[PDB]
Amino acid sequence: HGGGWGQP
Repeated sequence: HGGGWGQP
């Protein structure tokens, strides 16, 4: 995770 985008 990390916001709601590529990270998760």
